[PDB]
Amino acid sequence: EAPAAVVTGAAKRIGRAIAVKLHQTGYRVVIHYHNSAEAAVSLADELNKERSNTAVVCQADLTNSNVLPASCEEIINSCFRAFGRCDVLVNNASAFYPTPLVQKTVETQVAELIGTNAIAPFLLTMSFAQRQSNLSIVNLCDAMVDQPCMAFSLYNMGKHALVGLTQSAALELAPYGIRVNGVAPGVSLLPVAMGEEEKDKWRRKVPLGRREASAEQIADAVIFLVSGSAQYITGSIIKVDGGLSLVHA
Amino acid sequence: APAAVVTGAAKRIGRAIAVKLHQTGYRVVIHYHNSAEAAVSLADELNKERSNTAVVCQADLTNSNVLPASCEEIINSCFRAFGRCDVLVNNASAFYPTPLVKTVETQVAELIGTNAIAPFLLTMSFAQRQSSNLSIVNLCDAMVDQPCMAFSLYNMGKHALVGLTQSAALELAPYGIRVNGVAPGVSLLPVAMGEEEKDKWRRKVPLGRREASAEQIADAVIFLVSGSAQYITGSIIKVDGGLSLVHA
Amino acid sequence: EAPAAVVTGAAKRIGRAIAVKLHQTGYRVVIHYHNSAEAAVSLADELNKERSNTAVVCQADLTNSNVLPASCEEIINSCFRAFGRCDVLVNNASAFYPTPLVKTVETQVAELIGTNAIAPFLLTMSFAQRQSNLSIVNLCDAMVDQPCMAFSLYNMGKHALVGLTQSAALELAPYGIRVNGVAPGVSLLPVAMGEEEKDKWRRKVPLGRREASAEQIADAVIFLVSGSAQYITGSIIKVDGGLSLVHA
Amino acid sequence: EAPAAVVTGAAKRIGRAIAVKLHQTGYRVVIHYHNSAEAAVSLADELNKERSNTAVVCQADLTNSNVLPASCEEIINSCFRAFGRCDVLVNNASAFYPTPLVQKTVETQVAELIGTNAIAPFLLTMSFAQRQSNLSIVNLCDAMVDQPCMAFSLYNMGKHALVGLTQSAALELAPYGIRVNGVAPGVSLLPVAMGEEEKDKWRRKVPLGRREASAEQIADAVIFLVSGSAQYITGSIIKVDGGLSLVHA
Ligand SMILES: NC(=O)c1ccc[n+]([C@@H]2O[C@H](COP(=O)([O-])OP(=O)(O)OC[C@H]3O[C@@H](n4cnc5c(N)ncnc54)[C@H](OP(=O)(O)O)[C@@H]3O)[C@@H](O)[C@H]2O)c1
Ligand SMILES: NC(=O)c1ccc[n+]([C@@H]2O[C@H](COP(=O)([O-])OP(=O)(O)OC[C@H]3O[C@@H](n4cnc5c(N)ncnc54)[C@H](OP(=O)(O)O)[C@@H]3O)[C@@H](O)[C@H]2O)c1
Ligand SMILES: NC(=O)c1ccc[n+]([C@@H]2O[C@H](COP(=O)([O-])OP(=O)(O)OC[C@H]3O[C@@H](n4cnc5c(N)ncnc54)[C@H](OP(=O)(O)O)[C@@H]3O)[C@@H](O)[C@H]2O)c1
Ligand SMILES: NC(=O)c1ccc[n+]([C@@H]2O[C@H](COP(=O)([O-])OP(=O)(O)OC[C@H]3O[C@@H](n4cnc5c(N)ncnc54)[C@H](OP(=O)(O)O)[C@@H]3O)[C@@H](O)[C@H]2O)c1
Ligand SMILES: CC1(C)N=C(N)N=C(N)N1c1ccc(Cl)c(Cl)c1
Ligand SMILES: CC1(C)N=C(N)N=C(N)N1c1ccc(Cl)c(Cl)c1
Ligand SMILES: CC1(C)N=C(N)N=C(N)N1c1ccc(Cl)c(Cl)c1
Ligand SMILES: CC1(C)N=C(N)N=C(N)N1c1ccc(Cl)c(Cl)c1
Repeated sequence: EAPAAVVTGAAKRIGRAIAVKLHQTGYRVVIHYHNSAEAAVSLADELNKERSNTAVVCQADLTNSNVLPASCEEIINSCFRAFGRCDVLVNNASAFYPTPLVQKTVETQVAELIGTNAIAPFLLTMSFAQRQSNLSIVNLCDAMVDQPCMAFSLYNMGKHALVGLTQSAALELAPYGIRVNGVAPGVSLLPVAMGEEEKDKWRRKVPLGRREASAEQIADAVIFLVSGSAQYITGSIIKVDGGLSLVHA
Repeated sequence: APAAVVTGAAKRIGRAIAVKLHQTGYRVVIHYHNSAEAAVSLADELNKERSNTAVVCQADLTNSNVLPASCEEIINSCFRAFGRCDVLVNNASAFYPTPLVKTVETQVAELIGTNAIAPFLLTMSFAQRQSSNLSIVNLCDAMVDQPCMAFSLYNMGKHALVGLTQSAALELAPYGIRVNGVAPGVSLLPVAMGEEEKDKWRRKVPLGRREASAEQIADAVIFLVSGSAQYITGSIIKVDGGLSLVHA
Repeated sequence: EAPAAVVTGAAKRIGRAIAVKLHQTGYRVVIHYHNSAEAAVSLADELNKERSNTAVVCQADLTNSNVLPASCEEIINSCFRAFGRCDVLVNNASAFYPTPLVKTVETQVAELIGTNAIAPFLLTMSFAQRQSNLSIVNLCDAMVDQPCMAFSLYNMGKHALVGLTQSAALELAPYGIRVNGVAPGVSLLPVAMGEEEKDKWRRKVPLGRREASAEQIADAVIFLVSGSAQYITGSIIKVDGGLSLVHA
Repeated sequence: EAPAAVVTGAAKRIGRAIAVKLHQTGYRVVIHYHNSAEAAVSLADELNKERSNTAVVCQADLTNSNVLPASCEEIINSCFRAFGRCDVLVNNASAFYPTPLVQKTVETQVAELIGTNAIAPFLLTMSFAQRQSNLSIVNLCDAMVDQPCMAFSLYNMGKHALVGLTQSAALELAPYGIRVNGVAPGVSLLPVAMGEEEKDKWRRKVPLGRREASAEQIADAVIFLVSGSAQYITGSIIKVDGGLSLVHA
């Protein structure tokens, strides 16, 4: 009787915070992960301790390939196998690294950056829709998509395609009662790899508070979009960026 | 308890907004221009729920030499009644055609004054008077880039209000004041509009083929003023059932 | 006969460059000015010496007031009086100064919203009413969505001018009048800016770390009025050397 | 001393008009094609009759695959081999067909729609920049990207990704003096098969003239962007759509 959600890349960081807050709201969750098996299992353990049989894990690589459609079908199928329904998909998983235009193969970079950020969402969307009373999809977009980081072409291309998907799917799935929306963080949890001085450089650019968003702040916007308070919203992308996208060079 | 000002609050969307903030625990100032009876009826409904948590304030928001003083008075009414003003919702709006091919300058004063200049002056007054969670929410329009034909001045006004939203979000962020917008598509249709005409619009909406309840607009407002939106500023949330996505 | 154009604010800087390039393309021009009488007359003399009877001046304050509609009518009528026709309108004149949220404010509203938005609207109404390759070009701002802090009213004006561009393109398309915009980023820097502050801006521009020349801005105007843009309406061409793509 | 340009999908329609107008402007051209060899050769022969040794053809499938990077390198290399320089790249080739979310494999659809519309442009852009004065790239985008055709999600995703490329590449290449811009048609040349009654349905929606753009009208915008008159323009997309994108439902 409790609705169920799939969250991709949910073992750590923003996707973990989304899975936790959906579970706190009443959802049963599928915690998708690729490499972070220990974190995924530990989160499912923590959730199930709170309410038994309310969390499962599902491992998959969301790089594009000729098997990606089956992997995405398997993710959605894992939700139906565990819970008998699938009410919400959150497309959160994402690869991010530089792809300079001027001096892994480039075809691997294309498969990873465009696959994870764009093609996997599209196939997860297809599978979600095909397998189908408050259904909705939330794509994690990027508030800085029109002011991109230099040398991040392929990532930027994938995030723009994800906006395209959010709009196209919102239009096509509306007659089935499925809403499709986005949440677009600016700087939220910074990369684990990034040094302290660079982290502080980013934090100082943010108008509202000179700090990054917490993962929970991003999750809060996802919660709103899946809620009954958003039943007329589809095709919308909510920036959660403390004003960063409004700041000129 | 926090306190909110809602302009144009006597009817329709603004009334739904004031009702929902009140339900969330806000004390409210119900601003009205011509709708005194309706404003007082709403304040009566609210104060019967919790005594002395709603007051009314009359003002014309047409631009003129006295609009700054009227806008300062609206904000002051909140501080006098409640001792604080945490939320401003700029909801009041005039809407009618202004074909390119009332004098045109009265049309300017009404369309650009209610939809843009009054919000600007209320924003300045709200900011100047300042655990708190301060925010402004501007009622925008989801169809701003696919405008209704012969509605130039209305559309100009709504574009100006997007500019205010962004400029104010940036300038007031250091003060902890967030500024955001909600952009309805087809919501409560204009009383005048004929029945067949309304139904024409409803059929174009992807989500359900009907207009948004005022309550659906209010729900987005309530989110943006909430602690669940504390990192959000300069954002405009469309609440249009997908209508802006639909090509000609 | 040669076609004729009106350029507002055409005495100096970008508006002069536009008028010169339209003249070089074969147009007869009305050089609108407000305060810059010596500059306007000097430019008109230069153009008339190149080709007799092809430039006149027209003085007008474009601040909003109850007489602005008549002033806008008069500018358009000056072109028909001098040249028998008016093919192109370029809305270039603009006021720009800070209006912090924390002259009277109503004067600031009349000047910044008047010159940047209402006078373009009324000139557009007058141009259309008085009516082949007819078009209007509005000088917009590439940084509208990433505004300078404390410039709310200027940003509101330039957003309203985007609305006008789109609403007018839609409404005037059946009359064969095209309406487009050109959006500079950093072009001619303000005369009063010191070199150190000018270099701060230059260093932000990806394409050559320099501001646009006035001629570069005029080239885009010339394209949009030309027969090579005969299907373009409602479009705003950024001419900003990539500045709008640069994150904080 | 004449500059040279590559135009992809140049044998017919818009790409053909672009190649013709570039040639008229004084450019030597590489006419890329995939299936339309007779038309490509016929255009090259016409152009060479106008001025000898000013046009060559280059065949390539721009579907994404292991070999697509080498193909795109070869297209750029063809221009340097023929003409000793490559000044202008126009990414015009595009696949277009529906990909409904609800009921070719779907991964073939991904490789064709996302490869032609986005990945090939990226790889061509990489190859163009690596091999390097008025250097510029022009991407043929779509004015209706934010009000998409129902059941065209992958096409829409590909065209949004191309906007991202246009912006990301403008920023990254601006230090090399390479400008990157787009031209976004609305309704231009209608599909060959389409009945007049359906073509008329589209034409009647366009505010400016109730007609589609000619190919030559699209080409005139490309010619402006590559010209000395656009030397400060980069990262810009010029809609050429007769007001169609301003029309509400
Ligand atoms: N953090 C920010 O400031 C920020 C800013 C803008 C946008 N966003 C967007 O918000 C979302 C959450 O951001 P985040 O920083 O939490 O993300 P993240 O830590 O960089 O990545 C989220 C997860 O994506 C999964 N992932 C990566 N490559 C994968 C592949 N080939 N197959 C399957 N899964 C893969 C990883 O799972 P495993 O660990 O299980 O391998 C990873 O933990 C992302 O879509 C991001 O682009 C975030
Ligand atoms: N309804 C929709 O479908 C829709 C669609 C798009 C955008 N919106 C936006 O959403 C907001 C609410 O829409 P709505 O349909 O509820 O609005 P509405 O009924 O047209 O008007 C709201 C109130 O604004 C006040 N107002 C009008 N002119 C005024 C003036 N000169 N001075 C002071 N107040 C004045 C009136 O209050 P009094 O009655 O007291 O005179 C009016 O009741 C507006 O900003 C509108 O532009 C609504
Ligand atoms: N320069 C840039 O970098 C840049 C950047 C973004 C946008 N723009 C836009 O491009 C356009 C040209 O810019 P610019 O720097 O050449 O402009 P500008 O020098 O600041 O102003 C152009 C003219 O506007 C006229 N003007 C000012 N107030 C007026 C009033 N109350 N009534 C009538 N005319 C008035 C003045 O004419 P008189 O001298 O005759 O009084 C002035 O010469 C403007 O629309 C501007 O906003 C420019
Ligand atoms: N026509 C319009 O109304 C319109 C509207 C919006 C946007 N646009 C954009 O404008 C551009 C030109 O439009 P158009 O109507 O002239 O295009 P089109 O005729 O549909 O296609 C252009 C050419 O693309 C090449 N192409 C298709 N699949 C390919 C593949 N797998 N590998 C290599 N090349 C391939 C084909 O070349 P071969 O014939 O040699 O196989 C075809 O002749 C396109 O980017 C299009 O998306 C056009
Ligand atoms: C965290 C990281 C890498 N994860 C993904 N998948 N996508 C991003 N956009 N990320 C990012 C990248 C750069 C910055 Cl400065 C910040 Cl705050 C975050
Ligand atoms: C409600 C009305 C008139 N009131 C204002 N102030 N602003 C609008 N945009 N309005 C509107 C106008 C047209 C339509 Cl079709 C619909 Cl649903 C609503
Ligand atoms: C030149 C100036 C003032 N003139 C007007 N009317 N409008 C602008 N936008 N202008 C501007 C303002 C700031 C900068 Cl940094 C730069 Cl380069 C230019
Ligand atoms: C010509 C076609 C198919 N070719 C490509 N590559 N891309 C498009 N956008 N095309 C299109 C599609 C639909 C319409 Cl209505 C019109 Cl005018 C044109």
